[PDB]
Amino acid sequence: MSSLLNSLLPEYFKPKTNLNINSSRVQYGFNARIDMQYEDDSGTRKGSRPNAFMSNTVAFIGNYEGIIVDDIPILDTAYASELLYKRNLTSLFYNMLRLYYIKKWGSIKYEKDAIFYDNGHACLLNRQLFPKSRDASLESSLSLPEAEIAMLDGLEFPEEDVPAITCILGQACSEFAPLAPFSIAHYSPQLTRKLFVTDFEAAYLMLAQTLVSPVPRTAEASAWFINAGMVNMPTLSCAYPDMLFYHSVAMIESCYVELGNVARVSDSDAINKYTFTELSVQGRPVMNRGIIVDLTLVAMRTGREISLPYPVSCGLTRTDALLQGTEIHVPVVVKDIDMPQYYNAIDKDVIEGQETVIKVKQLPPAMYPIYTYGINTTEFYSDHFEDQVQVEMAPIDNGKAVFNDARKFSKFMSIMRMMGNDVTATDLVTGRKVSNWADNSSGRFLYTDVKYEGQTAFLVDMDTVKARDHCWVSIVDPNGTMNLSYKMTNFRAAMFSRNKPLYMTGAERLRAMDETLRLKPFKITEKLDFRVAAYAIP
Amino acid sequence: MSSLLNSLLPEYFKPKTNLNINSSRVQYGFNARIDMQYEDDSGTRKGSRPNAFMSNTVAFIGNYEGIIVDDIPILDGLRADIFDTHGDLDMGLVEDALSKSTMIRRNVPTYTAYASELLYKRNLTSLFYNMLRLYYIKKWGSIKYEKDAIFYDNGHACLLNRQLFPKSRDASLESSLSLPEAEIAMLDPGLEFPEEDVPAILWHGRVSSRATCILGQACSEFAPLAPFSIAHYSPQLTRKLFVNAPAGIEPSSGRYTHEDVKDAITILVSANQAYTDFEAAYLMLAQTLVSPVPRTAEASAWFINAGMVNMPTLSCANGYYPALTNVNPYHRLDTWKDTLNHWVAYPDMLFYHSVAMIESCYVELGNVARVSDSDAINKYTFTELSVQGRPVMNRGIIVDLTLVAMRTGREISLPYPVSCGLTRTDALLQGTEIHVPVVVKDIDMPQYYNAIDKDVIEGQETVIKVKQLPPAMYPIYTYGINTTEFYSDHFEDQVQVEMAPIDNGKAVFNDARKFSKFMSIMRMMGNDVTATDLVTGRKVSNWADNSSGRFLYTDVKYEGQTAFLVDMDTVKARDHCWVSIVDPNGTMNLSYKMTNFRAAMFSRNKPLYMTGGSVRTIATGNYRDAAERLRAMDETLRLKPFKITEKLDFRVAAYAIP
Repeated sequence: MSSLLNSLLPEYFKPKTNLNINSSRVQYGFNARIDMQYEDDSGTRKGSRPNAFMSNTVAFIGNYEGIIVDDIPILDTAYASELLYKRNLTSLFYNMLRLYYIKKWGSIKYEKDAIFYDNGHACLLNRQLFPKSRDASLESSLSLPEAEIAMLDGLEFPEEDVPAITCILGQACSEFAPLAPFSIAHYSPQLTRKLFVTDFEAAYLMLAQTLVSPVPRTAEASAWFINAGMVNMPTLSCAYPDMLFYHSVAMIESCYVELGNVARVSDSDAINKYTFTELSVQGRPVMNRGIIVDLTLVAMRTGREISLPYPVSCGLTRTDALLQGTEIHVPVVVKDIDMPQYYNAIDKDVIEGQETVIKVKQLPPAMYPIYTYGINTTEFYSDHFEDQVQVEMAPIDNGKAVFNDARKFSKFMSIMRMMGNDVTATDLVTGRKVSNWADNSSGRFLYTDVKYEGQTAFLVDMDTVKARDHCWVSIVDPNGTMNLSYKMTNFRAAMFSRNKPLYMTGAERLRAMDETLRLKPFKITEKLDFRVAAYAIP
Repeated sequence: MSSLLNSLLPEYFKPKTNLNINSSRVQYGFNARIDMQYEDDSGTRKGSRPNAFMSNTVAFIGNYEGIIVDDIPILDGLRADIFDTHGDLDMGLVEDALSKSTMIRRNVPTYTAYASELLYKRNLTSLFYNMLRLYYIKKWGSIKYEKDAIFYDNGHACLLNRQLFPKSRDASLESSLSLPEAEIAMLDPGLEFPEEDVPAILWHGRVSSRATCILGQACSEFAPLAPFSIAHYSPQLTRKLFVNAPAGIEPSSGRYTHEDVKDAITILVSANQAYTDFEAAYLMLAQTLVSPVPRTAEASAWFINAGMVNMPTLSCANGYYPALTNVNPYHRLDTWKDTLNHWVAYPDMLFYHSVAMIESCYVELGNVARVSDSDAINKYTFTELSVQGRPVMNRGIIVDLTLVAMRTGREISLPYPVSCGLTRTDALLQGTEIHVPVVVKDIDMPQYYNAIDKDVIEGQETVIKVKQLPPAMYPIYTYGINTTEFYSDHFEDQVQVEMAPIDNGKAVFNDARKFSKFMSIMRMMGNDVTATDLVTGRKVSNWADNSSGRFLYTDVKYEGQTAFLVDMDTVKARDHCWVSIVDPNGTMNLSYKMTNFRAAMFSRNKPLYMTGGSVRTIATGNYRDAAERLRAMDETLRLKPFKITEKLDFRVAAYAIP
């Protein structure tokens, strides 16, 4: 559905036809201009950040598995009556589209002993997260066999379990058995053995989910991509190409941003992680799985009613790591000796080179809003164009300021980050050090960087406030009530690949509203807690 | 359907009966008067071509291959009593009808049991199709096909008949086929149980000595030597054919003329009551009679791989049940005999109906190939939304009739949703590169064409890579009835190229639309312009055709960014009856006007004239008013007298009327 996914892109950005991708990693963002204005009891200070780059990172690596399931027929004598109620060519077009992009971008290298995430304290290699893998190019990954394409001559009885519609059709129907973990070369079962000689729209949306996978914002956000997500491919029965990259990035961003909020919803409300899809959908699908889950999250993001002609339930299901009451064991590598102080590690004493495991209870946000920046602003992300943040500074006793409240602590470290001051605080309950400079790519502070669900009080170190990036606005000693008023203008999209700039080249409405799928949006209603999110009907 | 194919012909076109075709190539078109004008700051330069010939070359060659498929039964012909209110064979009235007939009493119970299967075997389209091809093979039998002949030539690239059609020996159309005869046995009325998988037909009186030879050859394999359009490959329809004729079948004569095939068809349709079957066969042949010679060298991608013809299996069970066919048949539409009556009167009119259909299709497939897949009505799903019936499979005539509906902009209605004939949209739906062979003439070829080699000596066999399919025909019969801005087939048109004196003749066209109109109108004025793309570095020439004399944007042979540098001091006068651009300064304004239209046809570089009587628009009413009249003049020989009258001379006699 082109017109749907085309709407998600920002109004200022209009991409060109061709895009020569020559790597397994692409940064995308914008170069904005920030005009900050500071006021406190000491006096006033005015500055301006001339060029600030806010970006996510997306890759072509994601462990997926295919299952053949029975879905609804797309309707767009004895034998005909049995066959017409199972007609679906979506699975055939899906494989034909994957073969197109394997040949086009068939020079992408996957190295086994490469980095996946790297902050400075911890590190994840591609040996971990993807065992049973070797070093191979994308063209060298698959060695597809060929199914028998026979000619249908007068034959009176249709042979059962064979559809009726050379090298491309032969390989499209065959089994996919990859060596390197690639997004568009994932394991798929055999469609058919023989093949005698709106369905495309389903396959187009189904590939937009799979094509690219997010590189995690922090080390804790690797918990999403441990367990292999299942791709529901329908059973095969019948009786501007490069623009897909931008539509795919737009879709997976919208899903992984909104799951950041759904994860924080308490399991004692009307709309919760279990019963959010069922309340949203207003059709009759086979099961609330695949695309229905993803398009529900896009509706919640944009805040508009999305509509498909047929209630199709085919594609990747992401909400698997979310729907289980168990802490997830992310395997990590120790780079600095002081790692156990920051991350919730099993072994409290470690050495540089040791392979340990960290515990993740609540799933943090995997991506920050970039394309969907300021279309609807929540208090959690605080992705405003114009905003006036007001916070009251705690009394500095010796060289330490106690922040008992949770909301005030979030606003304080959010200001000091925009000014460009690397502040480090100690959580009193756990006894672990939090830092506002957690993510370098996106220049903002989320409350999930604390890495402790529940209630606590923070002891901020005001003496050891380092000066990483200093504009004229930037001050070290706050006094009384802190007011910061910033304005964002002059947005321009920029893409980076392999640490260099990647440039773009080239009569009556018979309603019939009974069978059609409709997805209703939910609006976030902020409340006093700030740690908990809550949904309501608009 | 004679009616819908008749409306496609232009208003000025007044056709006659006979057309004496004596070659395998015809240039149909029209003569128009073009009043061109070139306005500039210096002054205006007027021109006028009184006879401007816009033509589309059409040949009698084209690779096709027949396959026998299963299609719906056509129920028009059977008596109206056995049918129910809804319109399906109510079995129970069939048993009643067979009982009250002149049938053998011991056969009634065994024949009634078989009726459930055999009565739904009614499709004679395959037989009529082959018998129509035999008519035209014997009529236009003297046309020749040479092996080492020029299929296409534009000066730069040449394409021979050896390249497209291998396994091809040079021979005349008459000497191409050597048809073996199938057995025509006589049906014994006292047969115990009907033999299914063997069709039995009806006949009026005695099967003549020549009718045996025609039916024998019609139900046989076509194995041609030369690749002719009306003598393409067809499988064996049947091995044996029963004929329920009480008067015995005479043995095969061996020889027959084209007039004897018309005699065979008229008896077969009348006896079997199969007029809707003939209408299907008429539309099938209309597609696959003539194929278009490609407009450009790179427009040969349509005719590389052989397009499959869908011939429905020969199945008829009228011979076993003579009682069920009578003088009161069941028919859906009242105008169900119009297609046969038109063919019997004017056989040669099919040539004009054929070119009208292929010109309508290949024009629309031109501007269908230039739409992105990400759209509602696109390459794959343009047939499904248009069709409002229940055909078995969207192929054959359904795909060709829906393209005609888009061209004319009207609603086409058929009585039965039959899916038989040629399927054209084959190379389009594949959506891959096609490798057309070419023999080079000049040495500077691969700058213009997207060739595989960059340096090629003259007389070398190379390959051109065609990605997007260019239009194979230009609209001529459908000129300015449903106009689009791509073809730009207007009566009046103008273009404004804006230049300043500071620029020394050099103009850059940022817009793609007005670049197309400038290059096209300059060719009417007889000027050889050669533009060069600034981004890529390729070259395009407006002189890329010798038939229509227009420039379509698909002649660039590349989709990219638009920056065409045209140097206006290298413009060369090529043709006669031309306006001169000696040295332009300031803003240029080109314009033309087409005023009158006269139908013209060419063959062997000579005028081909239409002869015979004046063709009329035959209606159902025009014959049945003479049936209403009946010639009701009582057939009584009333002789009236003449009174002799005497005058001055008296030697000579003079008779008066009263």
